[PDB]
Amino acid sequence: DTATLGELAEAKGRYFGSATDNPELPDTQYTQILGSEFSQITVGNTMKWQYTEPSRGRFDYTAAEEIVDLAESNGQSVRGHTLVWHNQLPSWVDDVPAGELLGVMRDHITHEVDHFKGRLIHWDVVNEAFEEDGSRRQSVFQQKIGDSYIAEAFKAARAADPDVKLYYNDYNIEGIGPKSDAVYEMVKSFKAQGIPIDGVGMQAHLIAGQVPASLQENIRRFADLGVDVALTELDIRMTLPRTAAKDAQQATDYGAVVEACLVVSRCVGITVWDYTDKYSWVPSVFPGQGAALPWDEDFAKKPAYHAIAAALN
Ligand SMILES: [Zn+2]
Ligand SMILES: [Zn+2]
Ligand SMILES: [Zn+2]
Ligand SMILES: [Zn+2]
Ligand SMILES: [Zn+2]
Repeated sequence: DTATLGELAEAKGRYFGSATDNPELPDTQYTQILGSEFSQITVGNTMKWQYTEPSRGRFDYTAAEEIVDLAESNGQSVRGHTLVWHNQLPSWVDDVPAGELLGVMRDHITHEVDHFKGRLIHWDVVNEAFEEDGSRRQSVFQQKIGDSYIAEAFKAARAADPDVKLYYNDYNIEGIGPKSDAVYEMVKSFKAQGIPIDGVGMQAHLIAGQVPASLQENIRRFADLGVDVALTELDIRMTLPRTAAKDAQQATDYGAVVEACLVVSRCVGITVWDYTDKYSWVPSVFPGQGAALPWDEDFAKKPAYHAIAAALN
């Protein structure tokens, strides 16, 4: 047993984990690595609204529970994902009269947070609330509740579970720019108004060869605001097919990302959006792209894995 990524990360006060999904659990080879290589697990889909509250007022934590129990059995911490999001939302939510949505969102949050109280280290309370230019995404929540929905979601979560870290999660906020500035301002605003928020999750869905050079400065400025930071859905996709040069560039990128987190004391950990290309969500969403993870489809460790372990030391 050589030091696993999880072990290397823990030695430096951080976690290194992977997201997973119920359909993958039957794959014995996949689960054996998932349970021994990582120190943290993120529930990839079954904690989302379409699954936990398929019909109004009727909750279902069955699927999510399976993954949480599995993580506990391996002594792995767990991150909840995600409470409020414009995607993967059951159809009844749109039919809720505008004036009732705030109460519905608060209730959804209260039941889910309460059910898992004491079992999760973090909760991605609100996910992808901003557009690339920094303006608010015009989701059903933004449109019918207004700008305060985000703050209300965090207050509802904190009221249901006092100890769990509350995170705001979004993509394309790794580098300093319009989007991250908007998140930065919101966080600063929350701190001043006493709105509860403990961290910022940078999804980090990156492109090989295009890692934001201002990544670490960006992580640092958030840490200086008084919040923790985590890379929550890390993957670095490339245009297929793979080549030694592309794999090498990807390795360099993974190393740079890991190093960046290690230099900022409040960067608590890294989670890859699953760990093997075999189950990566990338191909299905980004036509012609893939090979974004440290393990390939046959579970062989890529140069990326070597770079990650070296960075973790
Ligand atoms: Zn069910
Ligand atoms: Zn259980
Ligand atoms: Zn209720
Ligand atoms: Zn700026
Ligand atoms: Zn291979």
